[PDB]
Amino acid sequence: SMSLPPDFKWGFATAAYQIEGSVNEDGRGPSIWDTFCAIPGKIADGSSGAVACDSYKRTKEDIALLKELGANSYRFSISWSRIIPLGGRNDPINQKGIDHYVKFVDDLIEAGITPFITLFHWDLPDALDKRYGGFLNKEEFAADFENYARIMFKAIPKCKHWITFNEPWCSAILGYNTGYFAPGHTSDRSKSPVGDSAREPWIVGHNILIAHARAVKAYREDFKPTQGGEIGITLNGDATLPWDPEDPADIEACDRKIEFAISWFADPIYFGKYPDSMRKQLGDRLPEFTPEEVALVKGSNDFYGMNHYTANYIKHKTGVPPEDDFLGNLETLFYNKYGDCIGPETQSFWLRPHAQGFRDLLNWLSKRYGYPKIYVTENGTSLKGENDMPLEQVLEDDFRVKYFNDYVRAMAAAVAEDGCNVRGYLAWSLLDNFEWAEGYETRFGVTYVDYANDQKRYPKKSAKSLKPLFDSLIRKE
Repeated sequence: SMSLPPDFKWGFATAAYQIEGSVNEDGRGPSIWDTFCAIPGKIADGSSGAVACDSYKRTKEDIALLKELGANSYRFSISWSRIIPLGGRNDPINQKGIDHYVKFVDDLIEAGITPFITLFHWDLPDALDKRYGGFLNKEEFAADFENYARIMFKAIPKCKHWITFNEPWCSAILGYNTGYFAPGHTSDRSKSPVGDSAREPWIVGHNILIAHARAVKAYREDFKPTQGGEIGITLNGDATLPWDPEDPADIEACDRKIEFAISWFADPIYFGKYPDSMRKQLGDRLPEFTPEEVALVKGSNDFYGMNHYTANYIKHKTGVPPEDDFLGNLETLFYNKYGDCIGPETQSFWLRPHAQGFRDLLNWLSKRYGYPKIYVTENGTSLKGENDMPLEQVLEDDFRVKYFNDYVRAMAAAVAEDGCNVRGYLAWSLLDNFEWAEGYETRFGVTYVDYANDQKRYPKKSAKSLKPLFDSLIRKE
């Protein structure tokens, strides 16, 4: 049973650092990612966001493409350091940067496309990291984030869909536990002169919730009454299946894994507390909200922004878990007790298709959080060996066509058959782009970008497939 409501928003998502290029043009300051790509060995292919898809100088083209593929919606991010090159509330503002994005949103609207704007998609202005360690200073980061947020709300009142943060799990665990993503912190001194993998990620997690919540209060109080619209956070998280279906403890751990990865952020936002399972394992390394903070964070999503990619078999561990643990004392696996698989490999080691899991987690999230309105702000796939393929093979991306087919249909059952209130779907990504620590080798685009020929765009077969797919599912009235 599969049918979406008539106002259903769909289209594509990107992020600024990953597509824009023009890293130094029009007054942009460096971000923590510009610094990180400079350190040898951090980016698999020694590359950086320099140039990327040159999208900063190609708005006209990228908009014509969206319209050509039939998208009615488009999610993208604002580079903070184009608006305030040093980032802070007392630093000079870069009006060129504001103007760029205001014009882009007008062009988008002129083309019939609904903008979804992400305020923070990992490109923290470097200066704030150097000054007070960024997310690590709660009151400093919250003030600077709130300042930045308000400038944007004032300048783009036409946007009615705002996301504060993209995937804080990534910023916290990958930034401050493993050091895989900027600013590269971890306890491992062969990788970073600074960091405490056991304590920093939870502090970062905490303070981002605070900054998020300030930004939302600010939106709801000084902008919504006159400009309308909505604001929420975007959480990622993959689905879970028990590694041994007969084992009650694996079955428990399927819930626990989700709690550590998602509810970490979502419980504070719906319930004003962290999940009990996290409190138990982590103790005093998990900060505590003040009453003033509980009231700030709790109720701070107008909608549930959701990113989703894959699933894993979950196998409980016994004992006391290491200080460094963030999973919740369990393993993730792609193969279960009886040799069943999640799915075939992609170009990303962590990513395997499992549409059923998308549906399971939509249900899980809807039950736990009272059937909130959900926007799926990222879903899509890489495809193994895609960077090595001949153009004509790349464009026949049947594997990706199939990912979208199965994942979108599984979502539509989630709505029509299970009653989850999904109101939009944004495919990651419009363009092949800079995939962070893995560089340009990993391609997520529905559009091939020929980096060696002046970033030329070639819609793959996946890109054209979405319109008819959604034509088959969106009700007319």
